[PDB]
Amino acid sequence: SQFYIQGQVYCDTCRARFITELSEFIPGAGVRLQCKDGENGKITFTEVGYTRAEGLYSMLIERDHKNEFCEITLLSSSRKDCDEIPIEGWVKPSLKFMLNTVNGTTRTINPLGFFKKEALPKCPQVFNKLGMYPPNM
Amino acid sequence: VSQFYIQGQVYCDTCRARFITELSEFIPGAGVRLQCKDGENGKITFTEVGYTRAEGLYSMLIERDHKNEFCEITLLSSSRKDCDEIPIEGWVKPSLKFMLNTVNGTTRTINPLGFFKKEALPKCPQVFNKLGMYPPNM
Ligand code: NI
Repeated sequence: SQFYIQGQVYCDTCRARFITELSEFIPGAGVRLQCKDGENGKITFTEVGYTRAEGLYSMLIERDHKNEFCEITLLSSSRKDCDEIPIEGWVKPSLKFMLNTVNGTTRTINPLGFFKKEALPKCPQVFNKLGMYPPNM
Repeated sequence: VSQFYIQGQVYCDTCRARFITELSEFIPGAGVRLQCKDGENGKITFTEVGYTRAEGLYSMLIERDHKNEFCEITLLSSSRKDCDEIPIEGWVKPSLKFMLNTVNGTTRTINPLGFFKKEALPKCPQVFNKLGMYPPNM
């Protein structure tokens, strides 16, 4: 009946703002789940979740907040070399989704990463394996 | 006059992962729309369109001088109908938001944009496990 949402928090090891073979996971990371409504454009509820092993965070949504606009936001990191939240120009990197499932099956959300201060030196090797021009904005 | 170029890449998200993987494939001839703004809610300073050459790489021209302008790059067209779906994040179309402060005669590289291939490919589950991550379904 309820909604099970799963997600992971990685340390963006290479400052790629996505997840590579060099990325590492963060347990004890801060994550905010927030939802809005259509009839008001307003809030509906807010819950804070924390990541366990493999950076997995989990949250159970009762169906009183059924099918509403929801976005996730990074809050805290267990790790000071990876304490920076990468902004995309002028916005915090949200992770928008809408609250729906069938057969009650868990919905796994895309991951979110914290930026490291010093990019690893083996990163040019990684972007080269994915054959992309390394981002430097 | 100044001349400042910002280039990105367009890839076919073969695994429908909303990020680029070892089995992603770039799209040459894809379409990209750039648009800058006075501010977060100001008026647009301009809007240009570029297309991707080899390796899905597109080069955008900034003929002017611009500082602290609110720009974002959006997907426009694909040259491959096997990979033409633009992914949705629940209710917004994705974009590359950045603030423009040009410097003459140089190039800045931004993050890639992906088109969704309708059928994932048969060992995409194995790439997610290479990365130690649970396969997303959003
Ligand atoms: Ni409630």
